[PDB]
Amino acid sequence: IDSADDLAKQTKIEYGAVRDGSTMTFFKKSKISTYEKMWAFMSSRQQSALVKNSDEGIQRVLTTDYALLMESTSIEYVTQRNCNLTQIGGLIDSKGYGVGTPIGSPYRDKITIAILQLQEEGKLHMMKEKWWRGNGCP
Amino acid sequence: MVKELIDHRADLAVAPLTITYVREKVIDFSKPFMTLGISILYRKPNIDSADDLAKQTKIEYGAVRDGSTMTFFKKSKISTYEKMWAFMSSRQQSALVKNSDEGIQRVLTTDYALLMESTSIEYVTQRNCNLTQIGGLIDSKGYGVGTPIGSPYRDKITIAILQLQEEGKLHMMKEKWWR
Repeated sequence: IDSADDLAKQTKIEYGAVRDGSTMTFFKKSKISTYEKMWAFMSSRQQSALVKNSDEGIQRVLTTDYALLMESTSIEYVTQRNCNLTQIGGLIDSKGYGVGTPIGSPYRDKITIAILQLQEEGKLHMMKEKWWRGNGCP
Repeated sequence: MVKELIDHRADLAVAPLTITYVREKVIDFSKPFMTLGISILYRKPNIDSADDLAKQTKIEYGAVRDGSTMTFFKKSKISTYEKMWAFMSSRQQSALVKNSDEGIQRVLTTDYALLMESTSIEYVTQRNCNLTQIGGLIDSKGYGVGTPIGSPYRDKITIAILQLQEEGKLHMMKEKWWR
């Protein structure tokens, strides 16, 4: 099992994500039948396949057979901080994350030029390295 | 090609293009002389139908950018084709290749499948021995050469290529580059 399709070949391992998740947003707004049927499964029994936060979901992952869907960086960090947990499957979907800005906000230009300065100077690589550092796993 | 032919700024567009139902209303196609259809290519580590690949994504697959298979997939009503369409559209188009050579490199490095016209598949098969055409055609559709809509020269071109057709010159013509 290295993606959701062996969890589409068989469905008896209950799976879900965190409530108000962008993932489930994508599941419901996609017209792919496979991810729509994942949406159908997770909606069932009063939508108990959504969890109020990441931490209860990950600790249910430790004991119950819970296939949990989250973003990449958290998975990488938890794997670097725990070798008793190893991710399952590669990248199921790629989406970019931007900076939240009010609609009509006149602050767009200044923050845009500032982040252009950041990307041309490339300290973002340093801050990615600083916190997402790990020690691997044997 | 399509916008140039609609604007009638290019007299001819001899790039090969299949005959589909939706682009017959903007340009004139020539009568098909070679049959074609969508087919799948498999890389070997040295699938049994479209439906089988429709129920798994463990093996990466794609299509050439801006083709007819994508539009066929969106316009179909059975689960296989729309699943193909949505997987093509998802992943932010990363399962698709902008050019055919990108798909070729994908096939060479890892197990990559393409949903494209058959003669490309058997072209790669005849020019690469680590792969072979899988099964037969899934559909059949026309073939033609891009010509301006309502262009009188189109009739003369069709007559000339037909006259080439009875003599069978194009058969051995395609054969000498089938070697």
